[PDB]
Amino acid sequence: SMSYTWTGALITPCAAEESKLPINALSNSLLRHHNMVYATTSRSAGQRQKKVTFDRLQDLDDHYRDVLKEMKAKASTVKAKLLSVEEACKLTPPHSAKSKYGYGAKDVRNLSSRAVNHIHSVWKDLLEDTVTPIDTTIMAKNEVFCVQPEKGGRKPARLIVFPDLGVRVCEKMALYDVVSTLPQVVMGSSYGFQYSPGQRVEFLVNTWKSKKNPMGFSYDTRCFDSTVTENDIRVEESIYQCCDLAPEARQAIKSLTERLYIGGPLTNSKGQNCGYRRCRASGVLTTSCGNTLTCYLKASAACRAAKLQDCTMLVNGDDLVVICESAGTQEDAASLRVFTEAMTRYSAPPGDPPQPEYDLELITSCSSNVSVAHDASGKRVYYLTRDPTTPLARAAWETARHTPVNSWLGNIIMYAPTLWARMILMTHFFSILLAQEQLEKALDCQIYGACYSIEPLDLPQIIERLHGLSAFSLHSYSPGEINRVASCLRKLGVPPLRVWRHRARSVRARLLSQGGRAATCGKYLFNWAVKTKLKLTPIPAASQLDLSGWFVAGYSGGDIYH
Ligand SMILES: CCc1cc(CC[C@]2(C3CCCC3)CC(O)=C(Cc3nc4nc(C)cc(C)n4n3)C(=O)O2)cc(CC)n1
Repeated sequence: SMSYTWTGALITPCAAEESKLPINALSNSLLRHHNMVYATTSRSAGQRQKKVTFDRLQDLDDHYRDVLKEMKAKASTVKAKLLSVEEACKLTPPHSAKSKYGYGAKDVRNLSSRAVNHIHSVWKDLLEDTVTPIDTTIMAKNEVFCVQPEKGGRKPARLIVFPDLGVRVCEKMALYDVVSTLPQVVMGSSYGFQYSPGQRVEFLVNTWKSKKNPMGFSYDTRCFDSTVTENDIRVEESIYQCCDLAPEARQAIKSLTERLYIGGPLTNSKGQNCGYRRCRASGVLTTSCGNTLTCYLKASAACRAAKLQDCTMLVNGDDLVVICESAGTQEDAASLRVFTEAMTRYSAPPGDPPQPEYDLELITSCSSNVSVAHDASGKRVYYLTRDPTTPLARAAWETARHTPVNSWLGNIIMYAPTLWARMILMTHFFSILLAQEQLEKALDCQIYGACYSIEPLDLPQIIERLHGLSAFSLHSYSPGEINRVASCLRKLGVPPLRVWRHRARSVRARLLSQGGRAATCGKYLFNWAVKTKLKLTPIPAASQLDLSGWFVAGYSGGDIYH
């Protein structure tokens, strides 16, 4: 069936959309080639519509059925519970889209009577009606990128499809516990969202080392959400139903599947019918879990079809990497074509075709790779990094323009051991926070799709707890990593190391001069910049720090605030 059908009504904005990075003295000090940075807007929604609209063909074989049986068996060991209306209300982000029924996210978090009474009504109706399609809104994502002259053209806006606020609270009630618990039980060590960046590195390295002649590849499904069929969504539901659930949870999950997850009508911001969806909704609670399970199922079965030798998967939504034993270069290339043939058969045809990699460092998964540096003792050590272009482009935008969720703070947290986050992101943003006297202001950021309020001054103990003390003393980064960063700096017109070190020394001295938590930021975050390194010792606040709840599950599109 077609992933979408369209009426002709436009995907509309409801406010101004800015497409060009503004000229701003603060962002210019970070990167001067502002014309390389752009944001997606509703003006390219039609381009995206064309790309995501296609007919899906799917055939299922024994390998698929076998894997599915195994998955269901593990799922049958899971017990999940309903959230109360209050517990669900409290998971709603403060800036979550307001209801069309006369209330907003503040009213939900405040447990206002209008909000809470409406949520109750929505739930009752889910129980009473398991057929009528639930309305969704479709909007164009506004996201920031750098131009890629080599790829030929710019990225069009992604589309987000989401039901009303009251429905979203109901999804939490029925499914938050399931989507939080089930993926790891079903997929075990292959479920990527259980890992911090350090733990993902450890898994990838240990997995690579476990093969005699390792080969790895990432598999890029073309528009994954669009490839998800009604069968797939019903298969997902059948896995959820393997859990030990309360009778009302079972009914709510069935109703949500029939009326929301399988498909339904699409309404623009102006209330006009834009069309109909028969694929994954990008903005529901089950998007991440659903995609992860389905990607895992198809890939696992495809591994068996291609006769890949000792294949280990790492899956995060639609993002997939496979590490296995090489059978030789020609044999590996052929195997990857069979794997791709099988994925296609299962309705996950490829974007870029997979290519075998024999150096773990060159495998990009979840837009990131393993790299090497040295700690203070000189020990060669592994850490997670990525190409810094998108992080820097977004940091420039977020410097010039106030944004709901910043990405720069999440990037500092996740990529704290990297040379680019330390050299550029920490230096830039602490300089800004100093100037504005906003070091003390908590900021919203995202980790694995979930929103968190984080205090910049707590960054030293967060980083220690997450990455270890070595994060403040890594050095001797790989030539490839250094070169990748230097290329990006030239491309974006970012200042060189000499300038960031001078900036960092000044930021550091100011921080130290202020005392308290500010001084601890100066000492630990910027120790790299000074000639005479201080001895960094364990931060007491770090040993009372529980960050495990940050790396439980993915929630991208799922409207979660922790
Ligand atoms: C693309 C810009 C660039 C960056 C770098 C990395 C420089 C830098 C990073 C910048 C941020 C965090 C650290 C700074 C920096 O000063 C060093 C040098 C260093 N720091 C140490 N610390 C200890 C304990 C022990 C040793 C031997 N070193 N050696 C580094 O390796 O990395 C190197 C180069 C090539 C010179 N170019």
